[PDB]
Amino acid sequence: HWGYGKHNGPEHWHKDFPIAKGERQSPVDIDTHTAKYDPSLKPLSVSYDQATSLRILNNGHAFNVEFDDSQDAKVLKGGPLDGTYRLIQFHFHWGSLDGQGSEHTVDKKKYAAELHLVHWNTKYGDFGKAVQQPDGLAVLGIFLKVGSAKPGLQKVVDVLDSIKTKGKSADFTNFDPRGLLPESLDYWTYPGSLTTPPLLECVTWIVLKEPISVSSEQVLKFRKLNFNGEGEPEELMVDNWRPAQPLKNRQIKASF
Ligand SMILES: CN1CCN(NC(=S)Nc2ccc(S(N)(=O)=O)cc2)CC1
Ligand SMILES: [Zn+2]
Repeated sequence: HWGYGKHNGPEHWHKDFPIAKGERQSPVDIDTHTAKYDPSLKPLSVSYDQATSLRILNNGHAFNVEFDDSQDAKVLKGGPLDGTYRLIQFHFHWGSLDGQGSEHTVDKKKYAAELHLVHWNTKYGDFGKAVQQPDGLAVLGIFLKVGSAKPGLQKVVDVLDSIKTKGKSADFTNFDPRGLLPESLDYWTYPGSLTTPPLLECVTWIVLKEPISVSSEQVLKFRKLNFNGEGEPEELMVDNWRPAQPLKNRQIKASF
């Protein structure tokens, strides 16, 4: 029954998921002065023109926008990656206040939220097989700061009303994730894990340096969601982020 509360929060996860104290856990603080430019990095390729979203789901921890990954279309390639990774879902982590909410930090700076675009390595054939491989997943992480609105986000926030509580879902077709991307594809990369149980160490992290801006009004709508199911006492879905974990035997590489 893991969550983000006092009694079932990140400091508790290791009891059911001992890999919480592993060698390549996420997220991490990104120390910009220690990160090193890596010339071996190839150009990053974010090809989302043919993406087909299907649904949005409140899963009791976040909301996921799910994509039809039955065929190759929305893919991530290049950068640190070998091969082709298919987009399967995106979600956010966000805070109770604008000064916290991201998982990754940049010289210990917390952003108001963090977008995760989750992709799996098609050479393993299905997502389930991919999450048993050390190079199974690639997650493209994008910070959110509060300022001007992000027009490409508004459709997301406009449907949240209909998936307030855990287990609720709504149709969510024809959403274009290209509208969530910043101008620059400059990134940091390192090997890590899922940031929620079961914390599997299968992820290549690609974290963009340029945040996107969203409005106070847009993030306020995220904070009106519920962790709980329908009819249950309200627990606002806020602070669903895991803090920075030990870097251990890793180096963060910069694309720039
Ligand atoms: C048990 N089962 C394992 C598979 N899981 N599916 C997904 S897509 N999990 C997932 C969890 C966290 C991240 S994050 N936050 O690292 O991007 C990205 C993906 C669902 C639950
Ligand atoms: Zn995430």
